[PDB]
Amino acid sequence: MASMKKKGSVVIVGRINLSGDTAYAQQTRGEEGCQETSQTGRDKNQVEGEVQIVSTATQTFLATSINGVLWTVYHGAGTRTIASPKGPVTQMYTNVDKDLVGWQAPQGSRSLTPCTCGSSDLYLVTRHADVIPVRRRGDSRGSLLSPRPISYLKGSSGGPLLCPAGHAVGIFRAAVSTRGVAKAVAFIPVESLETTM
Ligand SMILES: COC(=O)N[C@H](C(=O)N[C@H]1CCCCC/C=C\[C@@H]2C[C@@]2(C(=O)NS(=O)(=O)C2(C)CC2)NC(=O)[C@@H]2C[C@@H](Oc3nc4cc(OC)ccc4nc3C)CN2C1=O)C1CCCCC1
Ligand SMILES: [Zn+2]
Repeated sequence: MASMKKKGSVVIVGRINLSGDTAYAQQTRGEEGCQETSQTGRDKNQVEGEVQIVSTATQTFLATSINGVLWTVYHGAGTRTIASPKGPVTQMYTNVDKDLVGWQAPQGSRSLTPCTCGSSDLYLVTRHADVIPVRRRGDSRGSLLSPRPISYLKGSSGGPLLCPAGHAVGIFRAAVSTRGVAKAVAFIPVESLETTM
């Protein structure tokens, strides 16, 4: 009871810059600063962009702002709070059946617009700033035009799938693996997010 620990907050440690003509990852906080920020829940670093790199004490993945909400996967964030300038912020969306959670998008971040193009030529943004062409194959599945080992997708859950116009189409959730090669991906449709809201 007196010994009972508390799980830490999710911490933004970087972002995927998509504003220029070349996408690249940027780190905003190191391991030591991340661990301390996770314990206190107070992150006073300025936030920028749409795709954040987030970390727990044991895991690192991505979070994407869509319509004023920072979305990520439940299997990464759990029910954890996210660190903010004023302290830990409680999740405003939690859906384990969709593998989806969400916080209020932090001040300074920019949001992606939900896609209404109905296009199936998608692009997956990974934590290493790779922009992978993906063809939509269903409501929540897509095939990589160039298959590659799952290692390249590890840590990219919560990242966006974009349409040709840059709209958000879904949130990267899982990789369909065949002998270690990711030929397909599963994602949370943007409409499923829009519903939850
Ligand atoms: C042939 O068999 C199969 O391949 N079958 C696959 C198949 O299972 N693949 C595996 C291959 C892993 C190996 C690495 C994959 C690489 C990248 C992957 C993008 C990422 C990712 O990056 N994570 S991460 O690194 O950021 C991390 C762990 C946060 C820090 N997702 C990812 O790792 C997924 C997490 C697990 O899945 C789910 N956990 C939960 C848990 C919940 O409460 C706790 C509630 C809902 C929920 N919902 C899931 C679908 C395993 N994950 C897979 O992707 C399909 C089968 C059909 C439906 C979906 C899964
Ligand atoms: Zn679109």
